[PDB]
Amino acid sequence: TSRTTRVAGILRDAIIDGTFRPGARLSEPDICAALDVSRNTVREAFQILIEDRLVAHELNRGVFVRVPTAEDITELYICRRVVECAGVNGFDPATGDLSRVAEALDLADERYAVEDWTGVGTADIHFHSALASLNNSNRIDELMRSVWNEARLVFHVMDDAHRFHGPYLTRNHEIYDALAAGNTEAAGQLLKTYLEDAEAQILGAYR
Repeated sequence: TSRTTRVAGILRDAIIDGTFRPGARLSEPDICAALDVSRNTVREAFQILIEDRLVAHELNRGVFVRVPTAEDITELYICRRVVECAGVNGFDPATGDLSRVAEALDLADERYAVEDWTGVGTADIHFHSALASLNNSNRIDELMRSVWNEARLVFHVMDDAHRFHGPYLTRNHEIYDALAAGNTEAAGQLLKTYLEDAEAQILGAYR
């Protein structure tokens, strides 16, 4: 379970960062050979990635990084609206902490400065995850893990990264600017039009 957890993390991080592309096959012998772990170690890591909703087993073809359908994307936006709007709308200026929201934005700004378009989508997910965490539930947090996973894959299937991300990064600052002014209600409306924009835009271009 610990050689496993660590093999699964290497693989998961490569899917997050787009090194394994949506649709790419994960080869058990190539992996086992390169990492020097056993087949079981690699098969258990695949199980973990399957539950994370990053990869899917094909019958006699092996394991492939997922490509989320239009329906998967609508399902993800319902989850994000529910949980991020709650986190924003329920935020308590007089007590809540915005530092991780702010760190995700500093990080996005940095990726953008270096033209790392992929890293900018990644940081956009950290920011929206930070807003879901404003709910202060570990449970909401563990559960949204596979939503953020799949939200990343959708961004890789897009391959429109440069043009897609910058106008959402600017709107992220505006959401964060309103929360930090203590205007959670305005923040929350800004975020709802955002999620709705983002969905309709991804669907408009989708496959």
